[PDB]
Amino acid sequence: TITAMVYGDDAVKVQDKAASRFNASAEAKKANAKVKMERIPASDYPAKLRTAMGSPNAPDIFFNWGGGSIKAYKEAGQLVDLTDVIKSDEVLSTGFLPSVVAAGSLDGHEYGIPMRGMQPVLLFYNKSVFAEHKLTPPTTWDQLLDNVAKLKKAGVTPFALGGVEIWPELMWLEYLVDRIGGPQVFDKIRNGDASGWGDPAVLKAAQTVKQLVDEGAFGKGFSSVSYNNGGAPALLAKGKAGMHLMGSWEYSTQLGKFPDFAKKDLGWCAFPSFEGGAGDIRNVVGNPCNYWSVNARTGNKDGAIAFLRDCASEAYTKDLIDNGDVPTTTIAENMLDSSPNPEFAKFQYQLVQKAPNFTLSWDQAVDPDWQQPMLTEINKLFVGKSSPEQFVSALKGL
Amino acid sequence: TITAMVYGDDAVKVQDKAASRFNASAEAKKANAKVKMERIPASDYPAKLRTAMGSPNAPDIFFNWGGGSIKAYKEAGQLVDLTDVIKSDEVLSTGFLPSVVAAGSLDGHEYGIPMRGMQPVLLFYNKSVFAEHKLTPPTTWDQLLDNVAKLKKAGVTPFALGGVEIWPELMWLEYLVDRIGGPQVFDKIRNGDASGWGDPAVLKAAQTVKQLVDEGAFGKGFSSVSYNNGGAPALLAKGKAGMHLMGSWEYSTQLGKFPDFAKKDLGWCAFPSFEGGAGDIRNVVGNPCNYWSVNARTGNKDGAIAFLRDCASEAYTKDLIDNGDVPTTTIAENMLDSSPNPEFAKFQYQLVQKAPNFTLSWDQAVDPDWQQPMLTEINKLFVGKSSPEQFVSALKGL
Ligand SMILES: O[C@@H]1[C@@H](O)[C@H](O[C@@H]2CO[C@@H](O)[C@H](O)[C@H]2O)OC[C@H]1O
Ligand SMILES: O[C@@H]1[C@@H](O)[C@H](O[C@@H]2CO[C@@H](O)[C@H](O)[C@H]2O)OC[C@H]1O
Repeated sequence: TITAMVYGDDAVKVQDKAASRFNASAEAKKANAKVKMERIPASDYPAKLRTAMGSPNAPDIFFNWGGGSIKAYKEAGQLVDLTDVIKSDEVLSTGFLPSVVAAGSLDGHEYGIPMRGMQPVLLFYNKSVFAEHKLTPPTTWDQLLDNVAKLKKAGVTPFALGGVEIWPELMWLEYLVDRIGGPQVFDKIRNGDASGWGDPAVLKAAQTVKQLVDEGAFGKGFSSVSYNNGGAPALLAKGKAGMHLMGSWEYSTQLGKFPDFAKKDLGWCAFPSFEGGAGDIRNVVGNPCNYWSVNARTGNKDGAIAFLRDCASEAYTKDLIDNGDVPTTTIAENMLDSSPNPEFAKFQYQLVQKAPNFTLSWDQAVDPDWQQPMLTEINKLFVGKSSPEQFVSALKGL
Repeated sequence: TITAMVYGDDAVKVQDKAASRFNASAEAKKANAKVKMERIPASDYPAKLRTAMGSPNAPDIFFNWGGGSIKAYKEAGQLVDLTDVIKSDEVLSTGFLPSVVAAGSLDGHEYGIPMRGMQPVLLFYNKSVFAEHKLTPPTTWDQLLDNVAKLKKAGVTPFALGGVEIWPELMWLEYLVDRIGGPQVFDKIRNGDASGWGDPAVLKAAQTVKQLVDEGAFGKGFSSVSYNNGGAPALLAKGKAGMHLMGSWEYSTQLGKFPDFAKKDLGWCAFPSFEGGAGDIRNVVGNPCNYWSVNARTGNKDGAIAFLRDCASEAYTKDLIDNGDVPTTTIAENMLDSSPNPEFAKFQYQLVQKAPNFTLSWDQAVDPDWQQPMLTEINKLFVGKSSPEQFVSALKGL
């Protein structure tokens, strides 16, 4: 039994389908192995995984985002270096976009096999709401503000926001810092320099966020709305909100929970430009993918590799596409017209392919011991407990 | 039953004696436990420990230096947080100097039990050589360079130096940066800002090292001379070198290897002051102690804790003292009269108690993913492959 610890949101249905398919397979018989999904709820996944990895019953494979989400496990000797496994296995070697495999590497060694869709953060919107108020998707920050003022007036919350998890608030900072100051601002911080939080682009992003909040862009009480229980996506699908800045898994989430809305009334656009900003507007922030990594303590390394091969298969790729995701397998590009929404799938594939920079979600990119302290300070910014200068000063002390 | 992975230099005799004592004690049968030392050679200890921690046979407790030597294991969920264990257990609670327990801590949580001596780096010297050439230990850098010239004139290598391991070279940089720029210089770097390598004090120290190498202060073969096999201590004991900059375990090393020399002819002094420097001249660098940490996977935590209480005992304290170490147990200071050299033991105790700052060895203090590449660059500086400027630029690139 290969245990696979996985992030248990609605998307886990794809991995459930894969465990079933693999378990019934001849490659499985061959390695005398079955996979068992250990589903861990989204809301406390990083802590639960850490506890499990220190336990006698640590998972044989586990779900991650690369970067800071594996750096400690790797430094602690807990991971199998997959570089040679991937190189010598024909299916693994040619199975994924090389850029996505690189995003699951550390120090030039590959530690992840891609296992969900590419996940850039996009601006989604309700096309009904817009049509009713003669709004158009904003190509600039000033137009985004115009849209906020009109929705406010019309009694519609401009943006849905899952304040509870705090990382949905972080998304605003991520795009703002990149648009304003380009990718080198966060690169410096991610590499460990806390002084880097002193960059003027960070302060400008933090002030811009405060203005949005103070001026009602997220309404009142977003700090009590959750993304993970479906609350924030439902605000959008019911036309209680006009827009929603979210990882591209939002489309899948909408399709499964509100299919009528997702089919007819869900729109999308890139995060807008910001006047005077130095960042290339083609840059994206989010998650290049999610990855399986393999525990160095595992007793059936070959069984686990066998299951990992399935991640490159036509059947796995089709299951992702049918879910609303755009997979990172080499065969996916040629299969996008099979998507529930081929225009969206194609918009999303090319947005990522054209991006000069793809910045990993900050709470997954920073060193693990910064992840929570950082989200704590972001929440204090959003609820107005910290001024933008206090926010900067707190982070400089990490 | 409890495996203990330990750094296997000559000092490991004290831990073998502890295992013998514990395994024969009533406390060990009470806790249903025995301990087995898994001795790992000094030269590749951090790598072998990392491989073992990722193995199905990971040790129940293991030797470390605190700081970066545990940061990854802690972040990876591999350690028991000892804070409450320590607080609840009378013997552990009052058994150690609180400053030493703090230096086994991360993020305010205690992960280490002290288990060797306090280990400031000191300048040792051969008193027979110094008497023959009418030298006195240097209190300033100018006196040190006068001593360098006179010892060269006498045909004696001025400093023994174990170039092979590289960290004995690092000691020179550590005290030179601290004396020149103060502890703030390395604090900046340790906390993860690689641009901190650009501080003028780093370049000045690197320049200073180069000058020492170029003028023959370490003679010509030092890159092939080992500390861990005894080669560097032997050069001092035999009077082939006049001085040796080393962690205070050098006293114990000498007493074990060259007892007549250690009894009669070994001198010690603090690292000298430095003209033009800004660092507090009392500051020290080295290891506050070594620690046991406990694997979060351990099946018999109570057996492990019973062995850890021995580290606070009078017997373990006396075994350290008799070895030539100065223990960090609360019972130790009034027992230093039992030391093979009470004068030195007291000197060392006071030097550490008076130091405004005690910087952890850099290769143990920095994040584990910087440790070997930093040592690689220190080596290139000492053997002349990198100029001071190239050394600074390479380290900036970490
Ligand atoms: O920390 C945050 C992650 O929790 C978030 O994770 C994504 C949530 O949706 C799942 O369907 C995706 O697989 C998963 O990657 O990404 C944002 C990050 O800030
Ligand atoms: O990385 C280096 C360590 O290997 C060195 O460790 C000391 C060696 O002597 C042993 O007797 C001590 O217990 C141990 O701490 O410390 C210096 C550091 O740079």
